[PDB]
Amino acid sequence: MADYLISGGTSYVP
Amino acid sequence: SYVPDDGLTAQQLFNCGDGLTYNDFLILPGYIDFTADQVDLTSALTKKITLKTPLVSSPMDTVTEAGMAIAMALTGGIGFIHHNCTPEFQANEVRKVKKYEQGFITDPVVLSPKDRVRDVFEAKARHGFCGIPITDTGRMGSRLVGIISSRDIDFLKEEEHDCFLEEIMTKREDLVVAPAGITLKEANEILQRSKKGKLPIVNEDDELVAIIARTDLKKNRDYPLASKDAKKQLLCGAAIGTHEDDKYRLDLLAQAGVDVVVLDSSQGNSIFQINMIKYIKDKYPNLQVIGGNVVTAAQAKNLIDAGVDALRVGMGSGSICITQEVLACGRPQATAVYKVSEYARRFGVPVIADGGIQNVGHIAKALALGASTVMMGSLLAATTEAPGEYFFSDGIRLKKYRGMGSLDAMIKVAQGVSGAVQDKGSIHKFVPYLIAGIQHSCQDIGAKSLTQVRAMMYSGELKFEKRTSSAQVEGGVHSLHSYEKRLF
Amino acid sequence: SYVPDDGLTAQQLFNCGDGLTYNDFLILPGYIDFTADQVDLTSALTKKITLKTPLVSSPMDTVTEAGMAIAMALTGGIGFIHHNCTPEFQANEVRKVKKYEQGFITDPVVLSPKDRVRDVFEAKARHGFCGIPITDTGRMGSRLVGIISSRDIDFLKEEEHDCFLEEIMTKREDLVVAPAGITLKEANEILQRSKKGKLPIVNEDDELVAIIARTDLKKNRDYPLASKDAKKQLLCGAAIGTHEDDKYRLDLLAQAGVDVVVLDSSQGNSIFQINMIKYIKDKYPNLQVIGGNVVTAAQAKNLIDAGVDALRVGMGSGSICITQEVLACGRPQATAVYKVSEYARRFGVPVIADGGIQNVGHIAKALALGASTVMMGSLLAATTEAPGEYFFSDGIRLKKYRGMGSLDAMIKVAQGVSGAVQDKGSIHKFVPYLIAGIQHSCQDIGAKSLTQVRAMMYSGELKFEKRTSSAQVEGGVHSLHSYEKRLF
Amino acid sequence: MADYLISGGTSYVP
Ligand SMILES: NC(=O)c1ccc[n+]([C@@H]2O[C@H](COP(=O)([O-])OP(=O)(O)OC[C@H]3O[C@@H](n4cnc5c(N)ncnc54)[C@H](O)[C@@H]3O)[C@@H](O)[C@H]2O)c1
Ligand SMILES: NC(=O)c1ccc[n+]([C@@H]2O[C@H](COP(=O)([O-])OP(=O)(O)OC[C@H]3O[C@@H](n4cnc5c(N)ncnc54)[C@H](O)[C@@H]3O)[C@@H](O)[C@H]2O)c1
Ligand SMILES: Nc1nc2c(ncn2[C@@H]2O[C@H](COP(=O)(O)OP(=O)(O)OP(=O)(O)O)[C@@H](O)[C@H]2O)c(=O)[nH]1
Ligand SMILES: Nc1nc2c(ncn2[C@@H]2O[C@H](COP(=O)(O)OP(=O)(O)OP(=O)(O)O)[C@@H](O)[C@H]2O)c(=O)[nH]1
Ligand SMILES: Nc1ncnc2c1ncn2[C@@H]1O[C@H](COP(=O)(O)OP(=O)(O)OP(=O)(O)O)[C@@H](O)[C@H]1O
Ligand SMILES: Nc1ncnc2c1ncn2[C@@H]1O[C@H](COP(=O)(O)OP(=O)(O)OP(=O)(O)O)[C@@H](O)[C@H]1O
Ligand SMILES: Nc1ncnc2c1ncn2[C@@H]1O[C@H](COP(=O)(O)OP(=O)(O)OP(=O)(O)O)[C@@H](O)[C@H]1O
Ligand SMILES: O=c1[nH]cnc2c1ncn2[C@@H]1O[C@H](COP(=O)(O)O)[C@@H](O)[C@H]1O
Ligand SMILES: O=c1[nH]cnc2c1ncn2[C@@H]1O[C@H](COP(=O)(O)O)[C@@H](O)[C@H]1O
Repeated sequence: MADYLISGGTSYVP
Repeated sequence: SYVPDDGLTAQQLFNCGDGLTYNDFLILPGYIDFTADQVDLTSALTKKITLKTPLVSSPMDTVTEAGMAIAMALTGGIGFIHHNCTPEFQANEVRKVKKYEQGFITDPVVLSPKDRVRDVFEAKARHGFCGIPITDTGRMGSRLVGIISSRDIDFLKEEEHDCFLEEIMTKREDLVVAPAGITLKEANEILQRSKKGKLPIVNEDDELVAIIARTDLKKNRDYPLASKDAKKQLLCGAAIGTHEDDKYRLDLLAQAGVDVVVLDSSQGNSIFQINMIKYIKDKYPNLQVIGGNVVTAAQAKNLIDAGVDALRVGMGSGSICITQEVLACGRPQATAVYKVSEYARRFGVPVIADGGIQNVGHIAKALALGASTVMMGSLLAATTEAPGEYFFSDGIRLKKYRGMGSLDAMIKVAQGVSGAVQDKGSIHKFVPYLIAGIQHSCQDIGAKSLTQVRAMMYSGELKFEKRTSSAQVEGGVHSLHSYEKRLF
Repeated sequence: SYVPDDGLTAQQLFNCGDGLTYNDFLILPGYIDFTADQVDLTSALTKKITLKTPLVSSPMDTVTEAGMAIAMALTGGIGFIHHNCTPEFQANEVRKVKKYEQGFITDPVVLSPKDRVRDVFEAKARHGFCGIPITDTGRMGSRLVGIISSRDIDFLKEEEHDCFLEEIMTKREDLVVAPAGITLKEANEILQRSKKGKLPIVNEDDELVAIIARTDLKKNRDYPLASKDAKKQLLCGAAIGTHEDDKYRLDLLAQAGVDVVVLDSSQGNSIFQINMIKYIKDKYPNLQVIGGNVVTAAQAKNLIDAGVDALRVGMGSGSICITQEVLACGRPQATAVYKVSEYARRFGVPVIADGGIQNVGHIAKALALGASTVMMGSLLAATTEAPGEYFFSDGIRLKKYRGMGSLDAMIKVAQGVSGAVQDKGSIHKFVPYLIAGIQHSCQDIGAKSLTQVRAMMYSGELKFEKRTSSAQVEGGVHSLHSYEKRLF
Repeated sequence: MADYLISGGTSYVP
């Protein structure tokens, strides 16, 4: 869909 | 495995402090294990609605209108319709694109049966076509009477006798009309068994609504990536300003049913735009807004906290901008797409790069840096369905192209320039080359999807490299006497 | 009245011996009592066949073949097809222009209903239409059965499965037909009141002898002056050489039915031309020939009494011609078209002018110096109907252009060059601009017909004036930084 | 027509 579709998975990890 | 560390990852590249542009770095290739067509370049525009292709036009008066809207709608993207006009004008053309019925041709003209034939004589050359339906009162909301054609009114020398159209054409006796809500190929079957070149459609109450043309059904190409909504109308957005009277614009637009709006400005971190997001997000909760323009993470934060759903990144890097030459603001936007999208992925917000694009390489380097979709203004200018019309100059076919802050659009200041760019043809022939450009680029990068090429960039296994000026003179065409550069 | 003698008449202006060309002199105006549409420009091509416009095409391999031949004959002009090809090629293209419009279509292509629909596919690939008749035996001399048109085969995926022509055709009885022994006016009134498109012609015994089309009448009202003969086809011409094997080229054109033929040469006054005209006038007495090139009256004499029916003048004076530079022969064009015409009107022989025409004003000056029609080489090339195809170079779209005397068209010498010239669009929107310019020039001169302007020239009424070099660089565009000229 | 259509009328007058 959409929120997955930028990067996917855990997706930030500072 | 081993994977030697030759290259620069993105947080190593864009922390050296230099302002990098698109033709200043490039992407190292990697392992490929799939063929060219089967990479699916599905990208997002906002927090809810997604696209098949990551292209999207820019909202200027000179690039995007209803034709550009329908075209980029059906070829995968969206277009945004400018606000350089009256509100009812923009509402009228967003209503023109929003229905469109995919090839069932829209806005027919109509005559009364009392009407004469010099009017259809002038309207044949005013518009171009010949087949016109007729109702009782000569308007769309009336019971059907019949149809005319140039096979009906050609060779009659009685045109000044106040001709009455009941005594001319075929009313109901040879008439065939399909039942309403009929599909493309089934109605096409009705035409091709009917041996008749024009087909009205009526409801249960005999009201003409829509209409076809026969010659279009010889090349009714299906567009499999068409980007149309839950009620199967095309995704199509618009853009409105920030000055207070645009409330009367956007409520008319929401009456017309616009689903994404863009709040364009030179730089978007105003109280005006933040208060207008606060004005929108309590009145139209299903409507989704595009904020902009932002180049830094600070004005990215100060918009996304308000409730905006996607950022439009990049000021001062237009093809027709002079706001770095005048307002001394902006930043080189290949740094801006990274340092805004790095903040924008924290909150689940897609970002939209605009300007600086003049080839299909730059859109690949843009959306590999974290951009979800790419707004193009000059590269999609000088096409067939761009507004305005062609004029030859120096022997080169071109049509004019002009910026919103350029005072040929508007004491005030100038933030743009007016000019012209040579032609490109219609974009049904042009943007599949752009899709193939993304497709071969993400081929050699080594990712099966744009979502995972951004996932490869933020992870670190996708690695960039700096490029110097004496390497940029070497990257293009060099050491030839005369070259001819044909992209497709 | 008084009418002061301000100016120089033609016989005063061309016996000075100066090598005057078109853009070296110009025409003084006179009295006006009419409009631009009111003047006709029906001119003569040969001693017997006349044209509605004086604009004929050139016989080169890069300006005219059947495409510009039909497209210019539809305008009112005429087309010659170059002899730089195999004779069967020039034969089937001169049939193709002699086709594509008939009235009473004698012996069309027709089939028997036993064959399949896959065959009419390559028949349309060989003819370009699908409005085909069907007879019982198969050939034209057979009993009428039915017809099918372009509107029947839009739903067959099967190429030969259930594709027998018997079960898909309109019956014989519900075909609007007309008996034989009919002329064409009540035939096309039956056709236009049928609203059915085609009209078979039969005898009392249902034997199909002819067929009528409707696109003929579409072209009739779309092209109201289009130079058609007694059998109502487009008149056409063809180029031949002058060697001995060209006798086999000419009779192939003669069975094809060409109406005029031009003797292409670098220098007309040969034994070869007068011998082949003597070879023609006993074999084809109704066929009329064009003989050239001539530039002086002394070689006009021994062509007119040989039997040449119109003269094709001008050597050394083309856009791609260099024979003044290599062979050092010829003369300037305007003093040629004055003196050859002034000799030729003694014997009632029309005269057509070649070369040097760059714009509309050269056509008006050529027609004012006694020429009957005007032949244009580079001004007509690089159009939509020119043969070859477009190609880019530095972004200006253009088309290659190349003469016979250029060695690329062939130890021989070169009398021409091969080059290129930019596009001027299709001619259906271009040569009406030339007709409008000619008739505006005849308006400013003061003659409501080209017969009248040539009578005013030879009578001494229409008088000219010499123009110097500084005066002719004053005539165009000057004294400004930049400009673009749009003509039509 | 062409015998008339070139000049018309007198047509030479030496
Ligand atoms: N690279 C880019 O993306 C870029 C850069 C410059 C300009 N532009 C385009 O050119 C246009 C000009 O930008 P603009 O925002 O300055 O023009 P504008 O008409 O939208 O606003 C004019 C300026 O007045 C102020 N403003 C905003 N709302 C106001 C309000 N209610 N009352 C008083 N002042 C208000 C702002 O400073 C604004 O810049 C824009 O439409 C923009 O799309 C684009
Ligand atoms: N401004 C002009 O109109 C112009 C000027 C120069 C050349 N051209 C073009 O150049 C083309 C070819 O040049 P060309 O006219 O010299 O070709 P051509 O057909 O006349 O033959 C070339 C030479 O053969 C000679 N010739 C004629 N009949 C012959 C025969 N039976 N046997 C042997 N030789 C014979 C001719 O005298 C000529 O010198 C021409 O088709 C013409 O269109 C045009
Ligand atoms: N089927 C057919 N009919 C024609 C064509 N051209 C003209 N007609 C019509 O046939 C009629 C007979 O022609 P004429 O009256 O003898 O001569 P004309 O009217 O000067 O010829 P046009 O200018 O072509 O109309 C014309 O009035 C035309 O209306 C044609 O090409 N095909
Ligand atoms: N249909 C048809 N046209 C012919 C024939 N012979 C010559 N023509 C000429 O070729 C021209 C082109 O034919 P068109 O009628 O335009 O072909 P189309 O567009 O498919 O339309 P229809 O054939 O009438 O269905 C006609 O106008 C005729 O003047 C023939 O046998 N059949
Ligand atoms: N009622 C109509 N309303 C609007 N446009 C029409 C209409 N009918 C035809 N057209 C437009 O004109 C284009 C060409 O369609 P079409 O050629 O079949 O019409 P036509 O009546 O047959 O005119 P013509 O006789 O010139 O062919 C269509 O793609 C369509 O855009
Ligand atoms: N729904 C229809 N209902 C009634 N008559 C029709 C219908 N469709 C076609 N026709 C009739 O048959 C004729 C054929 O229509 P057609 O579309 O072929 O003509 P056109 O619009 O002028 O375009 P063209 O002449 O180029 O074919 C019409 O004049 C009309 O009389
Ligand atoms: N004299 C005629 N009388 C009755 N019906 C005819 C006649 N001529 C053609 N038709 C019928 O009308 C149908 C359509 O033929 P038509 O002449 O209209 O094709 P067309 O419109 O010229 O093709 P296109 O649109 O490519 O120009 C035919 O299949 C045939 O059944
Ligand atoms: O008038 C202007 N002044 C400065 N930038 C503009 C103006 N009008 C449009 N732009 C920007 O230029 C972009 C067009 O991209 P480009 O023309 O391909 O460089 C738009 O998306 C806007 O962000
Ligand atoms: O190859 C050639 N060498 C010299 N003259 C030519 C040649 N081919 C055609 N011509 C002449 O040049 C005319 C066209 O010249 P233009 O109208 O000035 O382009 C033709 O009608 C011919 O008479």
